[PDB]
Amino acid sequence: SLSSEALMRRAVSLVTDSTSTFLSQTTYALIEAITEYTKAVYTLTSLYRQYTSLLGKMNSEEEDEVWQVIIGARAEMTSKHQEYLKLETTWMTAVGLSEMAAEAAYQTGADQASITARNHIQLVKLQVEEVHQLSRKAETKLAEAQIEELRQKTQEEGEERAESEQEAYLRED
Amino acid sequence: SLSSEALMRRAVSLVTDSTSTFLSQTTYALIEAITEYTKAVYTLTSLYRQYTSLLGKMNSEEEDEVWQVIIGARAEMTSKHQEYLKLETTWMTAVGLSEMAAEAAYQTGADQASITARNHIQLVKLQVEEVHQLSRKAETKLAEAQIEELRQKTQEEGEERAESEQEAYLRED
Repeated sequence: SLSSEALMRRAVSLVTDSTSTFLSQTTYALIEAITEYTKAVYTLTSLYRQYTSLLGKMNSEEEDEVWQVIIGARAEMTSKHQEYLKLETTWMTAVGLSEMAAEAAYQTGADQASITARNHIQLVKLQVEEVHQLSRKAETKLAEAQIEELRQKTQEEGEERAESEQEAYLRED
Repeated sequence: SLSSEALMRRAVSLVTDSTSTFLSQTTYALIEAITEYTKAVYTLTSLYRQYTSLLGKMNSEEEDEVWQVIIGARAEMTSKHQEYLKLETTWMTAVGLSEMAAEAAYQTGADQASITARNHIQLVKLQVEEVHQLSRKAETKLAEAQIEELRQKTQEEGEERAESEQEAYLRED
C-alpha cells in the first residue's frame, strides 16, 4: 500500500518533529533551571566567601544574618535543583521518546526523519552535557569555597579551643 | 515556573496527540494489512477446500492447476503475513511511544492528556486485538482446512494405495 506506508513515514516525521519541539522545550526548561542552579551555586560560593570573612566571634548581625541569607539561598538552590531534576527526568523520557520515534522512523523507512531525529537528539544531549560541564564547574568552585571556609573556620576553632584549655588551666589546677 | 510547566504540558499534549496520530495511522495500516492477510487466509482456506474436492485423479488436469494457483495464494498470504508482522512490530513501537508519552504526560502533570492517551491506547489495542481475533479465527479455520485436507488426502490416497498394491499383486506374482 503505497499511500499507507508513505503517510505512515510522514506521520513518524510528525512524531519526530513533535518530540523534537517537546524535547526542545524540555531542553530549554532544563537549561533554564540548570542556569538558575548555576547562578545560585555561584551566589552561594560568593556567600561562602562573605561568611568566611565573618569567621571568629563578631557581629552576629553580620555573621548569622549572612548565614540566614545562606539558608535562603540553599533552599532556593535546592528546590530549583529538584525541579530541574524533575524536568531532567521528563527530559530523559523525552530523549527516550525521540529515540523510540527514530527507531519507528527506521522501521517504517523514514530514515531521513530517523537521521534528523538522531541529529537533534545528539545536539540536545551535547548542549545538555555542556551546560552540565558548566554545572560541574560551578559545583567545583562551590566545593572550593566550602573547603576554604572549612580551612578558616576549623583554624579559628582549634585556636580558640587551645586558648580555652589554657584559660581552664588558670584556675584550681 | 507554572507558565513553563503549562506550556510544557501543552507541548507534551502535542507529542501525545501526534504520537496518537502516528499510532492511529499505524493501527489503520495494521488493520489494513491484517485485513488483506485475513482475506488471503480465507482465500487459501477456500482454495484448500476446493483442492480437497479435487483429491485423487478425478481431474489432475485441474487439480495440478488449482495447486499452481494455491502456490500463488501461499506466496501472497505469506508475504502479507510477514508484512503485517513488520507492521505490527511498528505498531507495538507506536504503542510504546504512546505509552512513554502518556507517562511523560503524567510526570508533567498533563493528566488530561495522559488519561486521554491511555484510553486512546486501550481503544486502539482493543480494536487491534479485535481484528487480530478475527485474524486468529481465520488462522484457526485455515489450520482446520489444512488438517482436513491432510485427513482427506491421507485417507483417499491411502485406500487407493492399498487398492494399487492389490492390483499390482494381480500380475506376475
